[PDB]
Amino acid sequence: STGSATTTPIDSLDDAYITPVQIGTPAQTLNLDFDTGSSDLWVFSSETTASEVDGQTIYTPSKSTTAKLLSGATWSISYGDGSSSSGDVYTDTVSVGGLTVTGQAVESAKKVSSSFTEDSTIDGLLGLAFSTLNTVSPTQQKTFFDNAKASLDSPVFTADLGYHAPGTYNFGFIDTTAYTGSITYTAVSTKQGFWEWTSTGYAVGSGTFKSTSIDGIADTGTTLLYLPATVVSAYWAQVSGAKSSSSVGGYVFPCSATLPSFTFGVGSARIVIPGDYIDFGPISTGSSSCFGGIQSSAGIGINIFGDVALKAAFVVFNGATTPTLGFASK
Repeated sequence: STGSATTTPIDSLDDAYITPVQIGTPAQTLNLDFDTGSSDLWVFSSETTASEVDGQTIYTPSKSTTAKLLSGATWSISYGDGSSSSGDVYTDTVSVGGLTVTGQAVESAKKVSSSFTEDSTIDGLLGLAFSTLNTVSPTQQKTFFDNAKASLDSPVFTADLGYHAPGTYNFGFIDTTAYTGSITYTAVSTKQGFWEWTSTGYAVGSGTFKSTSIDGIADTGTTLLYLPATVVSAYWAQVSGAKSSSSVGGYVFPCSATLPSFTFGVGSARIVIPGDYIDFGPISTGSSSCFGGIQSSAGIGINIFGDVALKAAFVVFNGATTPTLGFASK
């Protein structure tokens, strides 16, 4: 089997991407944030505290003839940005782009943090990291990909995120028309539960490539590119007027700037992030100070190849017995 679904930016800045997912019988379609940095499929629901729902589409398990309460199971997750959610668990039929899993754990939110409430466009998350990170207790549950994998034509999914445009998540096949050149594969460590890999270095604009190992995670659920302070300082030094602002919470730059590109290494290959991808717009409405898309990972404890990096590539998440990651230009 295979599946193919379009993923759409939630706003004009590509702050996140949502992908329609069918849950239950008859189908209830929710727009979920596909997150290769986490491993829970959770949704706003009929059980979510009423005051914490503001415009989201909810899953109502009582209206699904295939929903079953997973007795005694609860979940609770806290993300790196400080957001959180928790609740109980159903199993139900879940389909993405024509690919169907029966008996998928659907984690129904009883509580969500304010940041989720305040964003009407995201109805929940669909985790695509390794199932070892799944928070369901007392019986850990598998991701949608983990459940689908044996049925897939090939044990892979691909992320093809658009810049200011829709893109695609495919399951079970590699669309050879969706990238240019060849796909370069690189080793993955699953020891922290992430798609963790080591970049071979970077360049800023037209500058020379610096060969240096940068361990980090391929994370579709993080908006920006978080890298070591040395690397980030080297990038922003090429932008007149750019500075790190403790009050704003990162590097900002004059909105009048034309940003340089940023290149990262994948083995001997190179992925170029155009300068425009690094502009996240005014820090507040009407401001001429703009927020940068490359930020320091110092204090996070891990480097994160988020959407800013991934959207510059066609990315293969290879879930073979020894997982790997592939990157191609596009």
